[PDB]
Amino acid sequence: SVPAGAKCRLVETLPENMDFRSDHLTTFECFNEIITLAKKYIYIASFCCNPLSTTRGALIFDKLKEASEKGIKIIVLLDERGKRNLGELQSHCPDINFITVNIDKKNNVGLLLGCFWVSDDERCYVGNASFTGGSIHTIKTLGVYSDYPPLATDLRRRFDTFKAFNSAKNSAANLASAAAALPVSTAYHIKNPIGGVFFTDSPEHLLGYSRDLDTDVVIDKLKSAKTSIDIEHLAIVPTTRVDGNSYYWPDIYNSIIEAAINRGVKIRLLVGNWDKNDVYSMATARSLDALCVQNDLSVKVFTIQNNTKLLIVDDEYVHITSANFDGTHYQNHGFVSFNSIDKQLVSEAKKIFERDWVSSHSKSLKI
Amino acid sequence: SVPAGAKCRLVETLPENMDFRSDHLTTFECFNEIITLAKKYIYIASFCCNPLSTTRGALIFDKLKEASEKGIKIIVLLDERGKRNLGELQSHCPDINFITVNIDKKNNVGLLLGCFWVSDDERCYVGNASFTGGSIHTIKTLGVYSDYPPLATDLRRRFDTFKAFNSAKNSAANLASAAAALPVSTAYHIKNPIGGVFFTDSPEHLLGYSRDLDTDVVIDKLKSAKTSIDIEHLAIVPTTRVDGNSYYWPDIYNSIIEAAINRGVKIRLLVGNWDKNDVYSMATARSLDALCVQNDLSVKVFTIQNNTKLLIVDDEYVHITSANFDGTHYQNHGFVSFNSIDKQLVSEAKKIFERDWVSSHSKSLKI
Ligand SMILES: Cc1cc(C(=O)NNC(=O)c2ccncc2)ccc1Cl
Repeated sequence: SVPAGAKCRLVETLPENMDFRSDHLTTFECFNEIITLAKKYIYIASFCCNPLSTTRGALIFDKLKEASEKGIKIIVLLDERGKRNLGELQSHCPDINFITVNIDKKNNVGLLLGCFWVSDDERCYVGNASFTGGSIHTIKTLGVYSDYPPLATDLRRRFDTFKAFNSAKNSAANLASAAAALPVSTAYHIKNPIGGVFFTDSPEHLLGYSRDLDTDVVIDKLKSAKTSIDIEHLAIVPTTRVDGNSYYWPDIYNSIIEAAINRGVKIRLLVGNWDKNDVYSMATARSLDALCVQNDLSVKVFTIQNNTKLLIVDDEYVHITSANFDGTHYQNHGFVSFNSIDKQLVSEAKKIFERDWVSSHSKSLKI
Repeated sequence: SVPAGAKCRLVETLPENMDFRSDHLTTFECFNEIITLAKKYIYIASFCCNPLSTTRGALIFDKLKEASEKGIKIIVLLDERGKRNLGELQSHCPDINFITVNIDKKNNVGLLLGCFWVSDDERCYVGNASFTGGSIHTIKTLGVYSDYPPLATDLRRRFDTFKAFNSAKNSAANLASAAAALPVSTAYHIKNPIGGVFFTDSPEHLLGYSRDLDTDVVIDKLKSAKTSIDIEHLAIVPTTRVDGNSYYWPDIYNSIIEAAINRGVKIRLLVGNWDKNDVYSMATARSLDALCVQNDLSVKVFTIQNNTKLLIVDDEYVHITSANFDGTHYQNHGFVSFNSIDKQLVSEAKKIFERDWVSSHSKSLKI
């Protein structure tokens, strides 16, 4: 028999200067446990790589260095735009294989936002705590850890898909025929979850035929809401800025508004503060300001460094990712997202969101 | 050979108290010409019917009374909600057959917004000038008249489709089998226009299999814009209020924003003023206010009674209707809409929109 929740437990980074308290696992302890119990390999994937920025990050980097010295195959995937600290990394860990990934060389827009660890096809972590010192010590982060071998292997498959886009030599990022020969596989999705847990993936041109797009899954879970929608992301402006041009993408925006006005769903949005000079952010703010007073909608803003990307639907579905709900991310960036329906795990996630909502760092929206 | 523009000419109602001037045909003269040249029948369809409110409307009603007395079959279709003045109408014209229409008895939401005349399968008018004294004398209106027999017959087919929904006795508004036996036909659509002119129809459950939905046509013409979008409607709030519940429908709203931000289309919106107590209208206003200053978008408001529903795309497509661009109308109401691509007719429509844009009644948007 399979376990309920797939042996998944919540992990988060709560700095000392912040009032966030919980009995759950910390990202520091999580990475320590992943490295200690490692016997075959440790695969890590994120955007940037700079663990030495804080103390705990340096400690994790030292433990990983010891693991690589003992014979463990360490492979670290980071986007080619986080290539600044690369010369700093290889100088400290010559046995760790660092690989620059460019998942989109057609237009140079897609970015690698894996932000997950997998070890021995037995242990795994997935969240918004990248392999940096801030995401481990000073930046509040959220994610999930599991010692369930099948889930860890299904995440290792995503790591395999992402590794093939290395820049050096012909690979899936250079040749079309070699990229077409990528066994893009998945063992569990929304049509066949394991222990009430599955992985969604992004972007669309990297799914193959089996994997499920995170965009469609999130939009469906938002359109199928009946009771409550609780979102803690950075910002939900329907317009991003790619290069020097504004890009309009209101899919999640309009789905949430459809939930709020037509279906009257109690929605609470905890987002990061915005620049007063950005007219798009101010337009979004004053648009939601007239909707909070008309329908059952609440909005709070935070100013702290928080990478948390949490979605909770009807106290029955939970969705934790490393990408933010916007156009650029769900249209070009490549990432993996944890989705669960286990009532216990969703209840713990609801507890975390309730703690964050009434936190002192969550001031009410004022315009 | 077929004529260019399908013998169509612009018709409009410009009151004396307003500064609108044009050499085009007036709605009063248009109805006079339709009634005078009538030899077989005169079919009229609108929402409400109250011509005696003004002088010119009473004159048109008297001419129609004379036509009915001479033996012309006069049938007037009005929605069952405009049934107040019914006893006033039949008392003055006993020979005119007035019919109450309820196109939606399932939920009692759909309303008859035909707003067109057809005579002898030879002459026809279609616009936003209903069969009322205001739409002929005191309310600025817009529409098109044509003495082209095929176009008039294709509009008479729409009149036939709408007539079958009479309330008294079993008909297309009472029985399902009798409604299924409605020869819902059309001779021209966007895939086979005549002289660069075609009719779009609404709602979706009244199209059959041949007619084209006005919603899809308008959304496609807005998404396929490259140069300019000029809209003169009442309001473009993505939220209406049906009964005592708000209904969110941002399809046209989001298509226009997609045209403005992503494609940078120069868009000028001439809409009617809104209530300061309506939070949805204020939200829409302050949303567009931050977009006019960022992209090439301009907004002006008018306070006069104007039923004009004009859309102009790239100085190549023109769309004149009686319904307003919103959710309730294009989701439940039943109407017919004129669409043309003839460069001469679209140029005249652009002239009319330019005259209205710089008019004194068009004050710049201020918040
Ligand atoms: C491009 C953009 C578009 C919007 C937008 O679409 N605002 N519109 C409403 O918020 C609304 C108004 C009335 N009814 C329902 C919703 C907001 C911000 C931004 Cl940057």
